[PDB]
Amino acid sequence: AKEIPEVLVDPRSRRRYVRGRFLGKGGFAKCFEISDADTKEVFAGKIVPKSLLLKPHQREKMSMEISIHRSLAHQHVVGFHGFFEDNDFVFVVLELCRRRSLLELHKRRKALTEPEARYYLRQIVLGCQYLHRNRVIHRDLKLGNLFLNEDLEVKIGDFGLATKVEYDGERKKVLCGTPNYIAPEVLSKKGHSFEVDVWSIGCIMYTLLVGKPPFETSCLKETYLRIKKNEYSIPKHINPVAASLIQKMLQTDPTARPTINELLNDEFFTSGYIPARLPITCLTIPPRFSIAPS
Ligand SMILES: Nc1ncnc2c1ncn2[C@@H]1O[C@H](COP(=O)(O)OP(=O)(O)NP(=O)(O)O)[C@@H](O)[C@H]1O
Ligand SMILES: [Zn+2]
Repeated sequence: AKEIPEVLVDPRSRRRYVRGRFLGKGGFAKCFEISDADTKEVFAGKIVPKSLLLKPHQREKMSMEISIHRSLAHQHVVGFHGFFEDNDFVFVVLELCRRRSLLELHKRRKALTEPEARYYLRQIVLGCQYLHRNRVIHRDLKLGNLFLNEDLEVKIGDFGLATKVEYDGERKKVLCGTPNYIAPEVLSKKGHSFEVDVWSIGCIMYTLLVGKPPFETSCLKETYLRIKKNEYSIPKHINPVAASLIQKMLQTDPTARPTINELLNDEFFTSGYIPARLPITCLTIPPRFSIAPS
């Protein structure tokens, strides 16, 4: 393995990025804080070694991911600030999300308060609404792909399984990769579109409110069996408005699911308290949303 430069240089822009603290790893990419040596502005740098891009198919996926991600601009989508390469690495410059993802929140907090779930799910639906309006299916919406900035605002990231719908009614027959919250129409290879993202948000809603994923077993294939059969149950302590929206979203028939555009008009959002912001304490301590201090 070749060792990553301590300074990243974009020859076309002229900008220079000092490699700061290591943020984490996934598939091909190591992620670091990187600072523009001029402006001192700090970004997430995703660094992919070309030594793992030897096959054209893997190169085509990376270039498709960049093509999709670079064209997106929205408050609840990870900002794409640029990309460049040398002989050994592809460098992608992203909006730094300093508070990790909803996966690290989930591991610490398990089941969230209903208003927290409402707050996060609104932002996820808003981001995904932007994607679907722009004919992008994410196809891997999960807690680990839902990044949190310093103000605990949701940023949808990782367009590694994302695809452009090219014409009305196009059904994708190929999903090269394994999504976490995989839709039944993908498992049964019956062809799929935008509705797989609504299924995924259904699973995310269930996990945030319940404190565990809806179809979890010890075997991934036993899990796929349960998804096929629609074999989940909502605990009885879940409020029936929440329970009802989960049920609408987690239907086997993708035509029966609400579209991304129907979701925010649901009773779960309109008839419930949505906080305008969450304090940092919500990373570790359940909020009470008290009317005043004591
Ligand atoms: N904008 C960002 N801000 C902060 N950390 C980030 C950011 N983008 C990526 N990371 C971190 O780097 C990891 C890998 O990047 P990611 O975009 O998730 O691609 P991946 O390699 O496909 N991983 P995965 O999401 O697990 O499938 C993430 O899980 C985070 O730990
Ligand atoms: Zn493939």
